[PDB]
Amino acid sequence: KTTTGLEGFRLRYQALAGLALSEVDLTTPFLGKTLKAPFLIGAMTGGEENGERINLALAEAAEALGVGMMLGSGRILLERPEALRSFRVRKVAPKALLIANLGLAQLRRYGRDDLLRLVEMLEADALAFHVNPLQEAVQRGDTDFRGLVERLAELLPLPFPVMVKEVGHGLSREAALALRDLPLAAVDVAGAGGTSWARVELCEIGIPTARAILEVREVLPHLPLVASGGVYTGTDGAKALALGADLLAVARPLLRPALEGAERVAAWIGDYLEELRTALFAIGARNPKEARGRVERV
Amino acid sequence: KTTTGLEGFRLRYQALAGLALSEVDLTTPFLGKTLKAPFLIGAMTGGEENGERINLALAEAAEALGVGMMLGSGRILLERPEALRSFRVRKVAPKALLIANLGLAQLRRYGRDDLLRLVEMLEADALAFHVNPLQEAVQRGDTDFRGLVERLAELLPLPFPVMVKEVGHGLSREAALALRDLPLAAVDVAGAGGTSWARVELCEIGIPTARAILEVREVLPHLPLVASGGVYTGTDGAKALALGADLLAVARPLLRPALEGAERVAAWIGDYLEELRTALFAIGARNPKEARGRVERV
Amino acid sequence: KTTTGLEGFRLRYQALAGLALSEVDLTTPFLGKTLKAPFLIGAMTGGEENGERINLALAEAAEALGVGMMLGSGRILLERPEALRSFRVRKVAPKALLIANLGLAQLRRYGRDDLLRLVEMLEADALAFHVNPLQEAVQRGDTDFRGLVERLAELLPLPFPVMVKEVGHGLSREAALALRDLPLAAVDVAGAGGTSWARVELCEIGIPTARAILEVREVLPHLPLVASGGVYTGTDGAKALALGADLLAVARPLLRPALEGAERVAAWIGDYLEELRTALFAIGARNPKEARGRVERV
Amino acid sequence: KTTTGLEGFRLRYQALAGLALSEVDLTTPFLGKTLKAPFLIGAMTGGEENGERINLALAEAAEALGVGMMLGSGRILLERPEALRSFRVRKVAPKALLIANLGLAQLRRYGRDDLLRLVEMLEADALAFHVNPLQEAVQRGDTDFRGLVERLAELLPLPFPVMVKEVGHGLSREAALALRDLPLAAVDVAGAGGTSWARVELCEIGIPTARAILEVREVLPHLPLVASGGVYTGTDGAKALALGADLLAVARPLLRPALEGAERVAAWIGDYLEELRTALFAIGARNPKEARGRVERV
Ligand SMILES: Cc1cc2nc3c(=O)[nH]c(=O)nc-3n(C[C@H](O)[C@H](O)[C@H](O)COP(=O)(O)O)c2cc1C
Ligand SMILES: Cc1cc2nc3c(=O)[nH]c(=O)nc-3n(C[C@H](O)[C@H](O)[C@H](O)COP(=O)(O)O)c2cc1C
Ligand SMILES: Cc1cc2nc3c(=O)[nH]c(=O)nc-3n(C[C@H](O)[C@H](O)[C@H](O)COP(=O)(O)O)c2cc1C
Ligand SMILES: Cc1cc2nc3c(=O)[nH]c(=O)nc-3n(C[C@H](O)[C@H](O)[C@H](O)COP(=O)(O)O)c2cc1C
Repeated sequence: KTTTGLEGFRLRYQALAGLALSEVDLTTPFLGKTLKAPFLIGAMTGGEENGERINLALAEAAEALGVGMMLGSGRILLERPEALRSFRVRKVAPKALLIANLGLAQLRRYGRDDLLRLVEMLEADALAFHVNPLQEAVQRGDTDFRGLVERLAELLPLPFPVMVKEVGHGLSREAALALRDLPLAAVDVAGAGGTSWARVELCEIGIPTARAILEVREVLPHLPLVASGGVYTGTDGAKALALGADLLAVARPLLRPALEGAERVAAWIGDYLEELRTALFAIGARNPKEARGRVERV
Repeated sequence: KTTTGLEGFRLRYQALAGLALSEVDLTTPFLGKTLKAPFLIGAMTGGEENGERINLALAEAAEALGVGMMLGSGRILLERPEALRSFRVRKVAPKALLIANLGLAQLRRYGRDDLLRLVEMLEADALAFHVNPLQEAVQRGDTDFRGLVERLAELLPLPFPVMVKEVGHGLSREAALALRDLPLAAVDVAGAGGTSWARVELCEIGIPTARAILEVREVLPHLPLVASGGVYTGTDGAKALALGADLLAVARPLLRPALEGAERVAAWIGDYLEELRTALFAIGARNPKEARGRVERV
Repeated sequence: KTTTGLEGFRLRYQALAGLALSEVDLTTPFLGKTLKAPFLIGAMTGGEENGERINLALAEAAEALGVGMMLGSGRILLERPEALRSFRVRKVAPKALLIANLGLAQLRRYGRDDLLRLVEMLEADALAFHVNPLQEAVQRGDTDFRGLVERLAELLPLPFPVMVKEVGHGLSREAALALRDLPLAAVDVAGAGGTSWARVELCEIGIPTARAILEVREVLPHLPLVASGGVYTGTDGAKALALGADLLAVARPLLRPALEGAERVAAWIGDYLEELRTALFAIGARNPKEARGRVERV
Repeated sequence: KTTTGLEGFRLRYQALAGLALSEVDLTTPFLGKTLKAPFLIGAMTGGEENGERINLALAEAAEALGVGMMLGSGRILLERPEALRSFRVRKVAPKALLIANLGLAQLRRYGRDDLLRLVEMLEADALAFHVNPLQEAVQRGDTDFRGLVERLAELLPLPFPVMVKEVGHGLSREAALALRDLPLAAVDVAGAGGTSWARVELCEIGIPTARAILEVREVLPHLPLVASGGVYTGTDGAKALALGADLLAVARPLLRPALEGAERVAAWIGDYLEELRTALFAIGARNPKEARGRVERV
C-alpha cells in the first residue's frame, strides 16, 4: 500500500543531449574496490537449507558482473562457528566487494575483536550494521536500542570501512543527523516501497525510499549513499541516482534467480544495468554521478 | 465516502531514535483518575435487550486494562429510574474512570439537581454532554439548540469534571470558540470518518476527525482532547495524538467483542494499545504527549 | 466525465451554532414575486406528446410548493399560435412565478412586440433568454451569435424582468463581463456537471457549475444568481448558495416525477428543500443568504 | 501509462463570445505553401507491402483537404533508388505540402548533395530530420548522437525549409535550447502520450506532449510549432494550440483509414477538423492563432 515514491518523479528525457550510448561509464569505486556498476546485491538470510546454495549463486554472479555483494547477518557466525561454510563465498568470488552484515543492536553483546573476527572469517572488505527498531519491535524481539550510536562512535575507527542501513522501513533525516559525526564509509537508506525484512497492521509505518534518499542526502551531502527498497528497475535506479543516491541495491527480486543458478542472477542484474545504462543515456548523463538532478516532480 | 483524514498523514518513523520499547509509558491521568493508557471506551446505547450485557463486558474490560469508559445517554435513567440496573456497572468496575452521558439539549428540561442525581446514581466520575444538531435534525427529533451553551455556562461549575462531545459528525473551530470560556475538563472531537450515531443523503456533512483535531487544538491549546470517530487502529491513534489529541476513544468496533464477553473486549483494546505502543516507539516518542508533531502530510 | 465541481467542497458543519431547525427561513423574493424557497423548476421542452402533460404537473407542483417555474422555449409559440395550450399553465398555477423562455439568437428574427406578445400569451412574469453557441454549433443549427448582446442592450428596458442563461455548458467570467452593463434582473449560470440540452466527443467543453458560480459572482456581485446544472441534492444546493448563488434550479431529474403527476414532482422538490433546510441548519445559516461562505475546499 | 497531459487542461468555453461558426478560418500558411487547416499527416513507414498503398491514400486525402503530409524516412531511398515508386506520391497529390523525412543521425553518412537529391526525387517541399536517441538506444541500433546538431548547423542554410522532430518521446526545453541558433523553419515536438515509433520497460521515459509544447514554446517563442503525439481529437488539437502550438500532426490513428482508401482517411481528418472548428468557435477564437491562452489548468 506504500510505494517508494519514485513513481512521483519523471526522468528528464533529452533527445538532443548529443551522447553516444557507448559513452556512458558505470564504473564506480566504492568501499575500497572499484565496481563495474553502482550496484550491490542486497543482504539476505532466508533459510539454512538453501542458505549456502543462494549465497554462491549471488557471489559468483557478482564476480562476473563486477558488482558488490552484501552478506546476510553474520550473527549466527559468532555463536555457531560451523555455519562458516554457509557464508564462505570467496571460493567462487575471489575479487568481488563483499560487505559483512550485523545488527547494530549487537554492539551491546559484541566488542571490537568480535567484529574483526567476523569480517576476517568471511574475508569481507567492509561491515554494514543494520538498525531496525520497528522490525524487532513488531517481532517482540530485542527492542532496546539505547546508546547504540554512541557505542558505534566509540568503536568506529575500525580497520575496514563501515556503513549503516535500515531494512525496508527507511532512514529519516533526523536519523541521518544521529549519524552525522560518525566516520562512516557509506549509508544504505533502505526505505519503504519494496519489501520489509519485517513483513517477510503496523507495516504502513516507514519512510518511502524516494523520501529517504532526499532527506538523508540533505543531511549527509558528501557521504556515499545506497538507494535500496523496491528500486527494482534500471529506470527506478536512475531516478534514485538523480534524487541523490550513488549506488543501488536490490535484494528480494534476486531470490528467484538465485535459486536457479548464477546464470539467472547474472542475467537479472544484466537487464537491470543495461536498462540503467539506457536511462542515463536518455537523460544526458555520461555516468551515475551526472544523473543528479535530471529528474522532476509530477 | 468520507474518511477521518488520518490517511493523509504519515507517522515519522525514527530508526535511530535510540529508545527501548520498554521505555514507552502510556500512563495518562484524565478527569481525576490515572489511566494506564490514553484510551476510553466510547459511549454506546444500542438495545434494551443486550444493554446491561454489553455495559458489563466493557466495564469489566476497562477495569482490567486500566482504561476509561463512557456510558450511553442516561436520559432514560432520569425518567425511568428502573433502567438503573442496566447501567449500574461499578459491581464489575469498582475503580475504573466512568463518564456519565447526556445530551446537551437536555439542559432545557433538566437542572442542577437532576445532573447531580444522574452521576450519583451511576456512581460516575464525570459527565459528558453530547451535542448533535445534525443527527437530531435528520431524525426530525428535537432540533432546538438555542441557548444551550449559555445554559451550560450558568451551571458549569459543578461538583465533578464536565466535558462536551459530538457523535461522529465532528466539532469545528468555531464550535471550539463557542466553548472557549467554559470551565470544561475536556472535549471529545468525535469527527466524521468512522460511524455516525445518526447513520446507525445528508450524511456527507460533518468534519473529518483529523480535521476536527487540528481545528479544536488550535482554539483550545491547553484543554485535554479526545480523538474519536473511526480512530480504529493503534497507528491511527498515534496519528491522532501527533495531530494534537491527548486521549483516544473507540465505540462501534467494540460492539462485536462486547457481545462475546469481557475477554474479547479486553483483547481488542489490548491489540490496539500494544499497536499504539509500537507506533510511539517507532516514532521516537516515550509517551502519548511526546507524539505531538511527529507526523507529516502526504 | 465532467462534474459540477461541488464535490470538491465541504459544507462547514456547525455542531454548536445554536439554531433551532424551525428558525431557518427559505422565503426568498425573486423577479417580482415572493417564493417560499429559492428554487426554480428548470426550463424543459421535450416532446409534443407529453408536452402539455408535463408542464401541468410541474406548474401545479410549483403552485403548491411556492416555487418558481421556467417554461421551455416559446419559440414555436411565435410561429405556431396553436401550440398555445401546450404551455398555457396558469389554469393550474394562477399565482406561481412563471418565466418565459427564448433563445437569445432569436433577437435577430424577433422584435419588441413579439417579446411582449410571448410573455403576455403565456401570462408569464419574466423572460429568460438562453444562449448556447456550443449546442447550436454541434447541432449544425444556427451558429451566428454576433451582436446578440448589443441587440438585447438596445431592447433591454422591457415591461418585465429579464434574465440570461446557458443550457448546461456554463457561463464564464468573461461571459459575465459581456453582460455587466445590461439591466438584467438575474442570471442563470447553467453549468456543466449535470445534463446538457445539447447531449440530450466535444461535450467535454464547458464550465463546471461550481466554477461558473464563482466566476460569475466575482463579476456580478450584486445581481441575483441562479445555480443550475447537476445541482441535484439539497446538500449540493447549499454548497451552490455558499459559493455565491441565490437560487437553485433543477431540470432533468424532474422529468421522471412529472410523468407521474404533480404529487410526485411535489414530493421530489419537497425532499430537496427539506434536505436543503437541514444543510443550512447544520451550517449555522438561518436562511439562503447566510449560507454564503460557509463552505471550504478539499 | 503516460498521457499527453492535455487532460489536465480545460478549454475556456465562451457562451457570449459573439462569433458565428462561419467566421472561424483555419487557413494557415506553413513551410512555403498555404494550408486549408493547421494539420499535417504524421510521418509513417510501416511495411513494404502496403507501403505504396498507404502513402497514396494519405497523399490523395491530403490533396483533397488542403492539408500537409510528412513522408516516412527516405533512408532506404538513398541506398535503394528502386523503392522510389513506393514514395512517389505527386501523381495523386500534385499541389499538397510534402515534407521529406530522414533521421538526424544520418548526417554522418550523408552530405548536402544527398539531401538535395532526396527531396528532389520525392518532389518534396521541405525536409524534416527526426532525432530519437531513446528509440535507437532501446533497439540497440545506432546510438552515436554526437555532433549531429553542429553537423546540421554547418549545412542548415539549405535550398528548402528544414525542421526537426522527435518520434513520440518528446523534445525538452534544453532540447529546444540546442536548436535555438539554427535557422530552422519549424519544430515538431512529438511527445509522449500517443504512440512511440519505438514501442511499435523503459518506455515510461519521455516528455508528455502538453509538457513539451509548453517547454519548447518558452525557448522558441517565434518559431512555428507542430504538436503531435496522441493529439487525436479536434478538442485536443485546440488545447495544443492554446498551449502554444501552431500546427497539429496525427500519425498512428490514420493507419486504419489509410488501408481503406483515401475516402476513409479524408473522412477521419474531416471529423477532426470540423471538431477543431467547433472548439475554436466555443473558445471565442476566430482562427488557430487566437486559440493561444484560452485554456486553464485542472
Ligand atoms: C529474506 C530477506 C532476508 C534479509 N536478511 C537481511 C539480513 O540478514 N541483514 C540485513 O541487514 N538486511 C536483510 N534484509 C533486508 C534487505 O537487505 C534490505 O532491507 C532491502 O531493502 C529489502 O530488499 P529490497 O528492497 O530489494 O527488496 C533481508 C530481506 C529479506 C527479504
Ligand atoms: C449504537 C451507538 C450508540 C451510541 N450512543 C451514544 C450515546 O448514548 N451517547 C453519546 O454521546 N454518543 C453515542 N454514540 C456516539 C459515539 O460515542 C461516538 O460518536 C463515536 O465517535 C462513534 O463511534 P466511533 O467513531 O468508534 O465509531 C453512539 C454510537 C453508536 C454507534
Ligand atoms: C429535455 C430538456 C429540454 C430543455 N429545454 C430547454 C428549453 O426550452 N430552454 C432552455 O433555456 N433550456 C432548456 N434546457 C436546459 C435546462 O433548462 C438547463 O440547461 C439545465 O441546466 C439542464 O438541467 P439541469 O442541470 O438539472 O439538469 C432543457 C434541458 C433538457 C434536458
Ligand atoms: C508505424 C509508424 C512508423 C513511423 N515512421 C516514422 C518515420 O519514418 N519517420 C519519423 O520521423 N517518424 C515516424 N514515426 C513517428 C511519427 O511520425 C510521430 O512520432 C508521431 O508522434 C507518432 O504518431 P502520433 O502520436 O499520432 O501517434 C512513425 C510512427 C509509427 C507509429
